Amino acid sequence: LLGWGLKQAEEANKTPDKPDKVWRIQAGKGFNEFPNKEYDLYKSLLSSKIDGGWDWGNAATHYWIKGGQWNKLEVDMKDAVGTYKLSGLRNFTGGDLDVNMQKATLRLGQFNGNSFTSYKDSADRTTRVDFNAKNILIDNFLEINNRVGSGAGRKASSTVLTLQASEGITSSKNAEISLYDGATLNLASNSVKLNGNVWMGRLQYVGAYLAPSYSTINTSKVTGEVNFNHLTVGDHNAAQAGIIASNK
Amino acid sequence: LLGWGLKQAEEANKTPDKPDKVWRIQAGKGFNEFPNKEYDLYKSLLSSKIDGGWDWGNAATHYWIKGGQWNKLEVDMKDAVGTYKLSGLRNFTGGDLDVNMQKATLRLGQFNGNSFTSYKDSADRTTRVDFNAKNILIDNFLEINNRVGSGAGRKASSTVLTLQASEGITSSKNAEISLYDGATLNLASNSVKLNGNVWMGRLQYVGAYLAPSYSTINTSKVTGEVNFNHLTVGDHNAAQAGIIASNK
Amino acid sequence: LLGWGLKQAEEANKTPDKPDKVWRIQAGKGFNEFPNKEYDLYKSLLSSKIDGGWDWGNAATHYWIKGGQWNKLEVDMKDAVGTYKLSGLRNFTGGDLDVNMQKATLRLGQFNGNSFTSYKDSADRTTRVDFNAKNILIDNFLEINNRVGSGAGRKASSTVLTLQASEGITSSKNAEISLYDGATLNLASNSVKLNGNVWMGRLQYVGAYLAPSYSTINTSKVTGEVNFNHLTVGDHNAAQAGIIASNKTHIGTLDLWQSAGLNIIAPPEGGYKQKTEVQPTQVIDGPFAGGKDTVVNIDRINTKADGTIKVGGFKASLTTNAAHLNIGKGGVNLSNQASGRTLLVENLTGNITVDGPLRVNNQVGGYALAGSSANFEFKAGVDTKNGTATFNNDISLGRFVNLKVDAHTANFKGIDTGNGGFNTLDFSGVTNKVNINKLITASTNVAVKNFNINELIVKTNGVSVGEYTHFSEDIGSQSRINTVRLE
Repeated sequence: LLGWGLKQAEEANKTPDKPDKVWRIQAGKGFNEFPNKEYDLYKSLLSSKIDGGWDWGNAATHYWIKGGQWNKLEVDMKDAVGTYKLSGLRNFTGGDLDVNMQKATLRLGQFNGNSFTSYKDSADRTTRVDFNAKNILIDNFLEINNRVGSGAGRKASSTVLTLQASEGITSSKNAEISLYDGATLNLASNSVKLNGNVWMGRLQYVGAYLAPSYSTINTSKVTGEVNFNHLTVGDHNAAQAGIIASNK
Repeated sequence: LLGWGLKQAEEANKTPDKPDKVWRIQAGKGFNEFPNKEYDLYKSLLSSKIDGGWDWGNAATHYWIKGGQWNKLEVDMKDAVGTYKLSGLRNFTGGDLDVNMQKATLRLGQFNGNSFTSYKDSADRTTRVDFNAKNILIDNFLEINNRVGSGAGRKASSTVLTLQASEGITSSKNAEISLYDGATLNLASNSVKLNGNVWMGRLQYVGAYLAPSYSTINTSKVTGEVNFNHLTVGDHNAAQAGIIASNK
Repeated sequence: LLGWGLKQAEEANKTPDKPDKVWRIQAGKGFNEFPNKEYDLYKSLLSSKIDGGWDWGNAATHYWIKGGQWNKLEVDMKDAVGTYKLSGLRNFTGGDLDVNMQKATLRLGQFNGNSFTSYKDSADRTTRVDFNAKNILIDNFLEINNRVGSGAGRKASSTVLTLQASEGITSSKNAEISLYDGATLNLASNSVKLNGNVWMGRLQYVGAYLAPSYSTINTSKVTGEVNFNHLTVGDHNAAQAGIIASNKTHIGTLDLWQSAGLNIIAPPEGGYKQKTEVQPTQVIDGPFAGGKDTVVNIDRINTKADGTIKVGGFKASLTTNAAHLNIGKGGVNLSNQASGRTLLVENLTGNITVDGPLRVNNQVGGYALAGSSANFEFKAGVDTKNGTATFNNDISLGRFVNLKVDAHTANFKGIDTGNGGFNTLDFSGVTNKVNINKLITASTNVAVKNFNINELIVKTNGVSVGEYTHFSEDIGSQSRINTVRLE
C-alpha cells in the first residue's frame, strides 16, 4: 500500500544480509584456456557448493547454497575464458551469489530457463543474486521472485537480480522475462535489447487479485542502447511497476 | 475426484449428527391467531436460542445455536398461523434446525437474503437445516454452503437444506439461488417454480479453479410441477452437479 | 437486544438453581404467642444462618447465606404470630430464601431500606428471594438487583423478588421502589397500593447509557386492587420495562424518559390457565390480546427529555393488549428538547381514549423551534383494526407539533392548529371516519382520507405565503363539511 515510490525506496541503500559460511570456489587452470568449449557452468563448476533437495510439500525442486538458505557463495575467477550455459538453474533460493566472470561468456538458458527465488523467513532477506559476466545472452526465460510451488509452503520475500556485463545483453524472442512481487534488476552493461516478453508484475499466486506487486527494472547504469519489444505490466491486479532508466 | 455418482451417494443414508443441547422452543398462544400479521420470525421467535457473534478474522457475521456449532435447535409449533419473514439470516453456521411450521407461511428474504453454512471441523458435520412450512416463498436469494468470509478461517464442510412445504414454492426473479461445494436441497412440496437464477456449483474460493464442487438439488419428492428458468452450472471449474427429479 | 418480549420470556419456566446446604431454621415456641411485640426478624431469627462480611474492594457490606453465595436458606414457621421489621437488610446477595410466614406481619424497612442483589457468576443464577407473609407493608425503599458497590467487582446478574402476602401490601410515600437490569417482582396479594416512587429501570452503572435493562413487575396474581402513584421508567438509557397485570390497572404519574419502553400486558380472554441431552420445553408467546374487562387507567403521561441531541426523536412508547386505554384528565405532556420528540401511545387490541389536554413543555399550545417536530402518535387497534382513537377533550396544536393518528375511527371534539401552524395533521391510518368537530387552520397539512369536519375555520397567517389549509390527499366519497368559515 506504500507505492513503488516508497516500496522501491526502502531497498536502495541496504546492507546485503548477514551471511555466514562464505564459500570461496576458485576455478583455476583448465578453465582459463578454452575460449569456445561450451562448458556447462552449473555442473562443471557450481554444483559442488550448491546442494539440491526436496521441499517437502508443493515443490518441483529445492535449492540453497549449503546448509540452509542463509549462506554466501562467492566465486573468484576474474580471468576465466570460455562460454557457460546454465540450462535449468530453477528454484534457486540460495542467497548471496556473485559469480565473478571477467572475459567470460554466459548463457542463462539452453532448453530450460532459470529461476532465482527468495524465502520469506523471519529476517526477510534479499538473495542478492549477482553476476559479473562479459556477455550474458539471456536466450531463454528467467523468473525472478517467482512462486516456488503452488501457493503454500515457505513464501517468497523480495529478491534482487544484479547483472554486470561489460559488452552486451541480448535476449531470445520467446525469452519471457517475468520478474515479480519484489524482484528487481540492475544492469551495468550496454546495448540492452530484451527482445522478448518483458513482464513486470503478475499474479504471484492464482487467487491474489489484490496483489500490490511492485517490481523494478533498474537499468540506471546502462551506458548504451536500451530496447524492449514487449513490455506487459499488470495481470488481474494493481501491478504498479517502475523503471529507472539511463536517460534514453 | 469421486464424482457426483459417489460424492452424493455417501450422503444418502446417514445419521444426522451427534447433537447435545436439544433446545425445544414452543411458540404457544399469541402466534396462533393472526393469519396476516407479518411477523418477523428471526427476531420475534428465534433470536432467543440463537446467538450471534464475531468470527475473529475475515467475517461479516457469525452465528450458531448455543455455545459452539454442535447444538440442536428444534421448534415445535405444528399449529401456528400467520406469515413469517427471515430477512437477513446470514452466515448461520449452527446445525440441526427443524423449524416445524404447519399451516404457517414463510418468507426467506425481505431486502436481504439468507445463508445456511457449515464448518469443516474434525467431525465434518452436515448442518441438516430443515424447514416444515406450508408456503415457503423464497422471494430473495439464498446461499447454501457459501464461503463464510474470504478464503481463510474455519472452512465450510458439506451441508444440507431440507424444505417441506405442503402447498407451493415460488421464487423471485433476481432470487439467485447458488448452492455450493457440498450443498444439497430436498423438497417435499409441489408447484416448484424457481423462477430466478438457479446456480449449482461455483468458485467457493476465488483461486480454486480446480474445484470439484458437487452440488445437488434433490427434488425427488415433488408431487407437482417442476420449473426452472435459469439453470447455470459451472464457473471456472469442473462443477459437475446433479439433479434427482420426480419424473417430470 | 432481545427485548422484554424475549428477555422476560426466557425466565418464565425455569428450575430455581442447584442449591446445596438446605438450611432449615424452624422458629418454634416463644415467637408463636406475641401478636404485637415488634420483633426484629433479621437479628432475633435470621442472622444465625446468614453471615455478613466484606467484599474486598468497592463495597458497603457483603452478605450471603452460608459459605459462598450458592446455599439455600429456608425458614419453616407457618404459624408464627407477631410483626417483624427488617430495617437494613442491605446488599443481601445470598440466594434461595423463602421466609414462610403465615399469620405473621412483615415490615421491610424502619429507618433503613433493604436490598436483594445477585451475583454474575459462571452459572448466572437468580437468587429467588421469596416471602410468604400476611401483611408485608413495604414502608421504606427496596432496591432489587441494585448495583453492589461502584461499577467493578462481582457483577450483578438477574434476580427475582417474590412476595406472597394474603391480606394487603401498602408502601410509604418516599419508599422509592427501584428494581433494575434483571429484577422482577411477583405478587400473590390483594389491595396493592405502591403509593411511593416505583422506578422500573435505571442506570445500574453511572456510565452505562446503553443499558437495555429490562425489568418486570409481574403482578399477574393480584386478586384485588392495583394502584401506583409514581411510575417512572427510563433513566439515560433505553429502559424498556413491562408489567403483566391482573386485568385491572390504575397508575398515577407516568414520567417517561426520552427512549423508555413499557409493555402493560393484560391476561388473555380466558386468562392464565458424552450424551445427547433433552433440554426442557421453553414455552414462549407472541403478543396476544387482553380480555374484555381489561382497563389501563393511566391518568398522566409526562416526558423527561434532556441531555444529548439525536438526529431524530426518541419515541418514549408504551404498549397495551387490554380492551381499553383510558388516559385520564392529566392527559399528555411532553418536555421538548432541541430535536423533535416522539410519543408512541400504541394500543394493540384496544382503543385510545384520551380525555385530557395534550400539553407540550407543560402548556397546551406549545410553540416549538425549527428542528423540533413534537411528533405525537397514536395507534388504536393495530392488529384488530377496529380501534378508535377518541379524544373527548379539545386538543390544541401550536407550532412545529404534529398530531398523527393511525386508527380505525378517529373521533374528536376539536382540533386547533392554525395559531402556531406547520402541523402535519396526518390521519393516514384512519380507516373510515375522522369525526373532527372543530378545525382551526392557517398553515396546516391536513391530509384526511374521509371525514365530516362539521365546522371549518381557515385563518390567515400574516404576510407569510405558500402556507394554507391543505387537503393534500384524497377527500373521497362520504366526505362532508357542515360549515365553512373563511375569516
